[PDB]
Amino acid sequence: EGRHMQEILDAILSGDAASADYAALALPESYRAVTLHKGEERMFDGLASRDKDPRKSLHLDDVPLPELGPGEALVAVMASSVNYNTVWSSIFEPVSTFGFLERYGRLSPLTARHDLPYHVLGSDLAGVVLRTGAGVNAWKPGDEVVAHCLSVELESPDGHNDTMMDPEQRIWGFETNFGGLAQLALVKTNQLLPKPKHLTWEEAASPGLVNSTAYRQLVSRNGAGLKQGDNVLIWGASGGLGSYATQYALAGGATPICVVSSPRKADICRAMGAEAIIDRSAEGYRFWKDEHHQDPREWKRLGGKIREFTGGEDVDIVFEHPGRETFGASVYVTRKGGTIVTCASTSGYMHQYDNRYLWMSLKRIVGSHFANYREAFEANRLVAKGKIHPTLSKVYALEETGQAALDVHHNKHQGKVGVLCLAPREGLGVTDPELRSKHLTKINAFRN
Amino acid sequence: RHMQEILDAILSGDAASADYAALALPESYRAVTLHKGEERMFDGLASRDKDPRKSLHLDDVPLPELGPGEALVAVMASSVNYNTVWSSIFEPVSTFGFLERYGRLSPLTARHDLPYHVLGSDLAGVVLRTGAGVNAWKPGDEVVAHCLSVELESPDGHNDTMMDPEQRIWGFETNFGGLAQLALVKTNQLLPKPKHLTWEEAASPGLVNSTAYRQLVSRNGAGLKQGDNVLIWGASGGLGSYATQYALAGGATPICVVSSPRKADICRAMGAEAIIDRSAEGYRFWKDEHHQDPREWKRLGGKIREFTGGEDVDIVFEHPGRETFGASVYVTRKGGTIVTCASTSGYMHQYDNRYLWMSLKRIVGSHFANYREAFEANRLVAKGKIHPTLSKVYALEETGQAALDVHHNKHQGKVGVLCLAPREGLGVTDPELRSKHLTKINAFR
Amino acid sequence: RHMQEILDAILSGDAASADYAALALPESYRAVTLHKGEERMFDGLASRDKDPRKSLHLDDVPLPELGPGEALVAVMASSVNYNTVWSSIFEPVSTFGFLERYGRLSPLTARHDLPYHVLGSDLAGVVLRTGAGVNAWKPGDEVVAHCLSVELESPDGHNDTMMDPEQRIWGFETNFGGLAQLALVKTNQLLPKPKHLTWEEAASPGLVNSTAYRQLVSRNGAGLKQGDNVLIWGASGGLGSYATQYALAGGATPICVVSSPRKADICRAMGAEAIIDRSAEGYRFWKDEHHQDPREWKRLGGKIREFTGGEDVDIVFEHPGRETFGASVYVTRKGGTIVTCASTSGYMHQYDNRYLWMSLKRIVGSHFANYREAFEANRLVAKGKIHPTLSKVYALEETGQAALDVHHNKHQGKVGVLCLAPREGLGVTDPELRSKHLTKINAFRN
Amino acid sequence: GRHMQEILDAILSGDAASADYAALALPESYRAVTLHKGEERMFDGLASRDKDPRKSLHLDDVPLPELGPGEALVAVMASSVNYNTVWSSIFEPVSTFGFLERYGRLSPLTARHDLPYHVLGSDLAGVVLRTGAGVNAWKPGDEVVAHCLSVELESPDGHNDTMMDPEQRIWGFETNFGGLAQLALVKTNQLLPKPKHLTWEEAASPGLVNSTAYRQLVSRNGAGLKQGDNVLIWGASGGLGSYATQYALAGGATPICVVSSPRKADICRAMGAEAIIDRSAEGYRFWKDEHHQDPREWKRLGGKIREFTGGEDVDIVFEHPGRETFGASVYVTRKGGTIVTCASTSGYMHQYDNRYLWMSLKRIVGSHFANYREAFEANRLVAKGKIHPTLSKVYALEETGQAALDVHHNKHQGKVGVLCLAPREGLGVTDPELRSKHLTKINAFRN
Ligand SMILES: CCCC(=O)SCCNC(=O)CCNC(=O)[C@H](O)C(C)(C)COP(=O)(O)OP(=O)(O)OC[C@@H]1O[C@@H](n2cnc3c(N)ncnc32)[C@@H](O)[C@H]1OP(=O)(O)O
Ligand SMILES: NC(=O)C1=CN([C@@H]2O[C@@H](COP(=O)(O)OP(=O)(O)OC[C@H]3O[C@@H](n4cnc5c(N)ncnc54)[C@H](OP(=O)(O)O)[C@@H]3O)[C@@H](O)[C@H]2O)C=CC1
Ligand SMILES: NC(=O)c1ccc[n+]([C@@H]2O[C@@H](COP(=O)([O-])OP(=O)(O)OC[C@@H]3O[C@@H](n4cnc5c(N)ncnc54)[C@@H](OP(=O)(O)O)[C@H]3O)[C@H](O)[C@@H]2O)c1
Ligand SMILES: NC(=O)c1ccc[n+]([C@@H]2O[C@@H](COP(=O)([O-])OP(=O)(O)OC[C@H]3O[C@@H](n4cnc5c(N)ncnc54)[C@H](OP(=O)(O)O)[C@@H]3O)[C@H](O)[C@@H]2O)c1
Ligand SMILES: NC(=O)c1ccc[n+]([C@@H]2O[C@H](COP(=O)([O-])OP(=O)(O)OC[C@H]3O[C@@H](n4cnc5c(N)ncnc54)[C@@H](OP(=O)(O)O)[C@@H]3O)[C@@H](O)[C@H]2O)c1
Ligand SMILES: CCn1cnc2c(N)ncnc21
Repeated sequence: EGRHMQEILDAILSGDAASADYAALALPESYRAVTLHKGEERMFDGLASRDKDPRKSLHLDDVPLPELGPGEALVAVMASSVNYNTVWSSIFEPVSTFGFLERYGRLSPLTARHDLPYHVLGSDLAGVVLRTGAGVNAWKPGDEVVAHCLSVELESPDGHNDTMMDPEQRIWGFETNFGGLAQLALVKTNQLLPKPKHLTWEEAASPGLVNSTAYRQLVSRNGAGLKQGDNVLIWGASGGLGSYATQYALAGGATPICVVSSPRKADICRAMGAEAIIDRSAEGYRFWKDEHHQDPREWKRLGGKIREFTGGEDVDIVFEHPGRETFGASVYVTRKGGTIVTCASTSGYMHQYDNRYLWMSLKRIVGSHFANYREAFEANRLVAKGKIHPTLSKVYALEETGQAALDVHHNKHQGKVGVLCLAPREGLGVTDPELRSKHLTKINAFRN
Repeated sequence: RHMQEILDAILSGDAASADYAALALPESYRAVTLHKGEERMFDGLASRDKDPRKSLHLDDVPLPELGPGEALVAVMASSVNYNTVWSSIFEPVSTFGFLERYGRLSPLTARHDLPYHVLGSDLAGVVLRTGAGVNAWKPGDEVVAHCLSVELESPDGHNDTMMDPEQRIWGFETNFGGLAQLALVKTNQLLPKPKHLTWEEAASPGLVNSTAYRQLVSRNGAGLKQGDNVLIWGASGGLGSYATQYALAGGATPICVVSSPRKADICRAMGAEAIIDRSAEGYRFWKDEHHQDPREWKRLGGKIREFTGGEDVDIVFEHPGRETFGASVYVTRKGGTIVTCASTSGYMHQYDNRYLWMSLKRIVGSHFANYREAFEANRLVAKGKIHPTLSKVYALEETGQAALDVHHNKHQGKVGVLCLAPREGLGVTDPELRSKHLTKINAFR
Repeated sequence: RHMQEILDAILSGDAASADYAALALPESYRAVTLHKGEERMFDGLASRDKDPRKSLHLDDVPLPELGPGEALVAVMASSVNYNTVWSSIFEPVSTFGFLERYGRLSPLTARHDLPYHVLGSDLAGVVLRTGAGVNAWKPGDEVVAHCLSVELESPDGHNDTMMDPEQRIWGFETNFGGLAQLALVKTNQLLPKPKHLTWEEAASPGLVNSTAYRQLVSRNGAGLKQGDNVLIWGASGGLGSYATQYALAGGATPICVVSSPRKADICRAMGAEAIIDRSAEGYRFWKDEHHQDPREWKRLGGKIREFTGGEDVDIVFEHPGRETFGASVYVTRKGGTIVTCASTSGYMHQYDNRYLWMSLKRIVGSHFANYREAFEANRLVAKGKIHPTLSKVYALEETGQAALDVHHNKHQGKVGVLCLAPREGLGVTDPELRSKHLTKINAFRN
Repeated sequence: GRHMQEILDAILSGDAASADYAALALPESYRAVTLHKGEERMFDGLASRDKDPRKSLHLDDVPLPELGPGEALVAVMASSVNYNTVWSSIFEPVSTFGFLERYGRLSPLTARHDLPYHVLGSDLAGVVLRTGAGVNAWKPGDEVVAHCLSVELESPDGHNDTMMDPEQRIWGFETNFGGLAQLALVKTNQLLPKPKHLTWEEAASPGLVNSTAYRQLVSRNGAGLKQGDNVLIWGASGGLGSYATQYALAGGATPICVVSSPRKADICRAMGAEAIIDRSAEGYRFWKDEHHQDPREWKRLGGKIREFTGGEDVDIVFEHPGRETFGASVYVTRKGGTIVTCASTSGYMHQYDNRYLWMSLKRIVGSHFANYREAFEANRLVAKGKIHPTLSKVYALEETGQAALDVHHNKHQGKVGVLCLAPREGLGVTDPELRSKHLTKINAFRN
């Protein structure tokens, strides 16, 4: 385990270590981390994406601690989660992350710390601050934290009216090194948020990435600007993003039309409170009739199915992310004047759509990407208030991150797949038991 | 003759509203018409070989009955645009089909269901009579027209009438259009005539001007602000020419795209300086029928950066569609907007969504303009910030030739038509403002 | 009576459109009216002592001529609104000035310029006739009506009809209002009657619910989002009874202000938890007639923070005006919004602009709702997501006392008025949906 | 000082490379205009107008501060004296040392600013000499001006618009090492590129008033101006109003300029405006007494505006005078229009008739200063030659006290600049063609 690392974990588990105790703990010289290796980035060349196996490319390595810099924190990570970006990274698609690290390392000697022949992955965490760098006053050793994954330098003026517009804006653990699928992580302190006290470590680590994105994409004025009464088509409603978009639609007074591909996922949507659920596999939609042409009759068939649930109304908003396969239909079925908001292209990023439906019906396609610190704060605030709930289905140990990534790669999962890092077992970290007890049924709605 | 006395009063310049209210209406007026019986005369031909001179008739027609909230206008000039051309060759379908269907609705809509169709979706002229409830307009008022008519019985359009589900283009999906000596319009289509322009100039900006205004200037489109860089496709064409003028008048920089040196010269006459000739540059955005070439998106992006000092455009003014749309999405600045109101080259758009979401761009659909936007666009013409783009004017009897000229893209700017006006150059009552702007007013001649 | 035959047709429940078209129109109808010769009758009185019972008359009036784009409606029920009170005490100015100005536009608007004013800005009922150009509505249609009157001849209103320069409020700046057996409206005022509600229930939301929707929910007002904290003045009155519902159903947190424990109980019945009784707290925002007390602003702000865990509200839902408006601006969060549609306590607002500009706040003026917003607000009632808030119902002949109730702030929720309806409880045609929501529907009942 | 002279020689030569600046030895002191902590009570009992900045401002040699992460050391060629600088120099509303001391408790880095002297100045134009750790976008030799807003952004509040940050500092006012000195220390996210067609002192002039007017009038966080709009602009030849007038014209809108003298009206015409109201000549009396306004005077203003607009009411009112004018501002605004306010010069207790606000769906939008993106865009429009500086008079660094007195007593119609390292006026232009095109408007406020 390592003596210094074990002493850090014992401090956390004791429950009554003070900030000065964490400050006095000796730092280990290495930590265990899930990594990619630069020499292997071509190992899947010529394969179909589905045949690329994250278990072959993900390694469990001992890596040295990076040097702590200004505005940063070293964090002892109790738990993290698998995200799709973890899957993209592990199959080197659409491009290898080592290209991101190389470009990032050119900015300054500080960013050059990230340009290494291994890539520590992971874009969520829940844990405890161990150290803070120069200029940090809002966070201190011992603070229980979750982290959002926005990395912004904010030297350029572009990001000072919404930090997502920073030209050097990046995603921590994907376009930067020292991610959260490890025993320790390095983050900017303007990634830190207070851990929800009613959640376990693994529950608390599970919402950060997808919940923040869903909030900006659906709730905020920088995305679709949902209002009560809206009809919202939610693709992938029982996956990572969808498990929060569906909660936002319902808690916001809108009507979600949830799309899933199994009756088990349909049951979860009903457990969340949704009533209008479409099983795209039962319906057998074939939006593309061959490699280059779509089928407008299948767009219309989806549109008619939506109208069955809404009493003849077309959706005000489409919550997109599947990309090429569904995007033509998404644009077609949207109400006149409505919005398709997209943050991803899982099935393929070369989108095709019929612009007659977009311009003649005054629709818009809004590109959305993660969330600024304020939006991340607001999304985590709603979790802390028990208004939005974690969606954990299954938890793996850190050593099993390859199988966890394979689960998501092959769409075998529901909700979020969590990963224990330093936490020795599930169930630890709750310090608000009465709030937990109030919401326990919903907290566990995605569990196997 | 009653029509001649109307024309004499207009030409005198000093007739009063009561004088117009006292003039006796003619029993018929001269109009450019389609005939119901001929709607198949072009069957089998390619579109380019359909000759509007064969289908367009110069007839004497009776006056429609004036309804509530309508105006009878004495028309001094009008215009020929692509809509007029398509109707004149019965494309995509005969206009009589909609006139008949909608004419089943009520005795009011049935007025338009006739065996002839008076075409024309622009006018500049003088109000003669107004229907019941009209408050804003009276005989003698000098007017141009916004061609979009809405009934607004649905709530959908009451926060922006472009969301109304039942729009009609006057002179296309209605009868009694502007290519005639008289016309019938709703009073909430009327706009004040710019005083520094001639009749035919005032009738010219019309729908492409208000469409460009909504798409580029208004908050329902791109919401231009001074300092913005704007890529403007087809910058000497209809939409692009007004877009270029709006960019300059708003304190922004147009990056104008055209396909010939003559068109570049016209952009300079409008006041632009950053001009890209897409054919001289040889852009091949598509490699074959199914795959684009991102190296060519980037080559365009690098050329844009030559004019802007390294900056990428805040706004792309789109309308070519499939050929250009992938490049438009690529070159747009992080957080920027691609606004689109047409897809000339093809409506099946393909683009790389990684650039759109990773750089938080948006594609905003826009269509025509609501009446407030049409008013603001015409008001910027009236202020002398935006100028008409006439190349050539025909007499009413020659409307067939005017339509063929548009059909075969014979002029760089717009084609006007004199209706009652006996010659070009009449109707200016602000000679001081006109003198200031004469060179730009004539930039397309 | 031709009127009795119309009512019997409605009460039968199975008359067809053709039957309504064949019914003879009566030559007069009963109407609550003001009289032009009386607009000075309250000279020298304090507003409180002006009595709506003295100024409101029950008259037989002739039917107006039906014009293009209009509908003659048989009115089963209506409601009292505060503009009914304002009208009846001729404050801040006489409505006859509005009618005189309106009548100058055209011979059609001149129909409204009469020596009597038929009041009422809500209705639920049945269409009898439609004018020229009307295809979306026909006789026999069961309707409620919003009170926006827009002519839409000017370009100004074609990107949001509230900006029409000739925009008016039906029954307040126009004649032939809904507190009568018949009413004349534009057909673009008509919305489908919620089928699970009685006539009086269906007449009660229209005006205040539409306004609260534009003011709080829509992008033309405050643009509420879930997680917001919202200060709601008058939370158990007409506007507040809908604003509180929109806050809760939209996922936000209302801080409800009321002035009695009885009203606090209603707020809790609606689902609110953070309730401030301004009478129990004894706020005195004004030291005297010209100066406010920033210590009292701060005391309100501190009380709000007790409910929100130290957070200041994102939105203030204003309408009390002078008395509260300085506090509303002070307590709002940095970057937040004060949205106002009224000034009940006085329209000369005073506030400290340092708090507005240095904290980048905004004051958004809001007025009624365009047709799309009114449609959306009625849609949420029809879907059973927003509920009527009727507390008491009066017969048409007692409209004077109904208005006095509101004038003196003795009511809660909405006070309804029966017009043609001979009693309460009629008009439900969706009993299954009604039973699902009946407990909430009755939350305001005495 | 030899090292300081070598730095100035490099700048004046015009062709020093970045590596040349990196190799220049730093001086161990620099000349600076300072306040002294022990003198903060020297004006007690006096009326503000009689407090003399020439008595409180010192010309001192001071040591260089330690350069921290994300900071730059700048060789200052020119600076400015604004109202903020004047207030500091007379210890109003309180002594600036109070904040420097409290904030200096936070950390060793904030404590660098807690000193017995305070180097003032919230504008600069100059050349980057050194950059601290992590800096990417700036290097030695870069020609810069500064945005004076300093934010640490540890709170999430300001990450959708940094003006919502709860803990801003105005550099040179709530920080030390200001611009009225030969050297200055700023955060690199205060730096902006110097407009090449302007002199050092001209480039330092637009500063905060220009970017505040930009946010208030042009940006979507303020009034969101569009071409064709009619804009009522109070105080149109003053600081805020002069830039607002230029933004209105540059954006294709019509400014209706309000001033109080014929000489001020001439300046508005020099800027390119035509619609000008002299509020003193018209004799507006919006307030009848201390407590009641005169709506007939609101209407008289409204009628005068209509004379210039062909009968239209303004889409936007650019407010900042406050109590005296704010009732009229709300009344005359068009239905659906916006009153934007960023100050209350005449009094912050605003009174207005809310019937006009809600019945015509108007709004009052508070704006304050500018975030760094808005400051970049405002300076960019100066660099494009759309917006011009408004300098009236320039003093040498040694005369900064008299410069501050001139501003304190409103001696000039435009701005007062200060030469720091620059040995004379007129240096630093590297785009003479663009300057020639705009020379007349550039000098509109001389002298
Ligand atoms: C749905 C439930 C609703 C509720 O329950 S909400 C609570 C109940 N409701 C209330 O409490 C409010 C009741 N209503 C009122 O209090 C009054 O109507 C008030 C105060 C709103 C306006 O009062 P006005 O004085 O009538 O308005 P104003 O504009 O002064 O009109 C006369 C015009 O002054 C001129 N003029 C205008 N602007 C300008 C300008 N910028 N420059 C120059 N001249 C200007 C002319 O245009 C002139 O026209 P003319 O030359 O005469 O043709
Ligand atoms: N918080 C901060 O850090 C700062 C705040 N400020 C504030 O913003 C300022 C305004 O900016 P600025 O433009 O640079 O100041 P200026 O002195 O340069 O311009 C103001 C000109 O407002 C006009 N004005 C003043 N008082 C009245 C009135 N009662 N009625 C109508 N017009 C009036 C005058 O113009 P005219 O007589 O010609 O009509 C005045 O010359 C302040 O007055 C100040 O309160 C300034 C600096 C820093
Ligand atoms: N829905 C309606 O009722 C209606 C009515 C009129 C028009 N429209 C539509 O909107 C029209 C555009 O309006 P418009 O008046 O501006 O037409 P226009 O005057 O003919 O100019 C538009 C052309 O766009 C450019 N262009 C065309 N094809 C291009 C391509 N493949 N790649 C790059 N640029 C291309 C420009 O040319 P260069 O770069 O070659 O110089 C310009 O000629 C569409 O053509 C379409 O007809 C619709
Ligand atoms: N512009 C529009 O479209 C529109 C639409 C509807 C109404 N309105 C207007 O808003 C009105 C209120 O309308 P409403 O229908 O809701 O009337 P309402 O039923 O009487 O409700 C108002 C509530 O405000 C509170 N209140 C009254 N005076 C107050 C004061 N001085 N300070 C604090 N709170 C006070 C009372 O609540 P508590 O005593 O319990 O605190 C009362 O329940 C205005 O006067 C007006 O007519 C405007
Ligand atoms: N830009 C950002 O900030 C951001 C943030 C998070 C995620 N993302 C991206 O967004 C994508 C989804 O992320 P996630 O965490 O939600 O992953 P996820 O847990 O796997 O959920 C995706 C869901 O999409 C559906 N789906 C998958 N392929 C589909 C297809 N071809 N057609 C229709 N539906 C399909 C759902 O399944 P069923 O219909 O089968 O039930 C699946 O549960 C990923 O590409 C990820 O990289 C982007
Ligand atoms: C052709 C009719 N039609 C138009 N839009 C749709 C739709 N979304 N869904 C189904 N049918 C439709």
